[PDB]
Amino acid sequence: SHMEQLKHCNGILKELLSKKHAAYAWPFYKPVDASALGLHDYHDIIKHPMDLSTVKRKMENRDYRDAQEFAADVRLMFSNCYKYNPPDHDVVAMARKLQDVFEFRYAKMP
Ligand SMILES: CCNC(=O)c1cc2c(-c3cc(S(=O)(=O)CC)ccc3Oc3c(C)cccc3C)cn(C)c(=O)c2[nH]1
Repeated sequence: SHMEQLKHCNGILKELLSKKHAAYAWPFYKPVDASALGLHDYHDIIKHPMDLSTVKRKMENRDYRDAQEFAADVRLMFSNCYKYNPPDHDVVAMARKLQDVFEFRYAKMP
């Protein structure tokens, strides 16, 4: 059922924000601060920024109708990272590590 799916999505998000994954999850906790970092073209390349704090809000306020909507936002956050950055950048490697955690937990959802 849809409500059961979202309860499991809450657990996945809790796992992505947990201390065990912090070494690679931290660049995704908050929006990219393009202005402070001097990434002048970030909002030109990334039309729909996404981060775990936004996913946390949409989950708390029940803005996701189903698990697929939650998965779309999480994957959009990783896709933005792959889209913007060169493949050798440390953040791209951190995103792949966190995405392996998300994809595993999302696939194992009962
Ligand atoms: C081609 C150029 N790319 C970028 O400099 C770039 C930066 C980022 C960051 C990012 C956001 C912050 S923050 O201060 O905003 C909040 C924490 C701080 C560091 C960040 O990255 C770094 C990381 C993760 C490790 C070492 C060095 C840096 C600059 C996030 N994400 C998701 C990106 O895609 C992205 N790209």
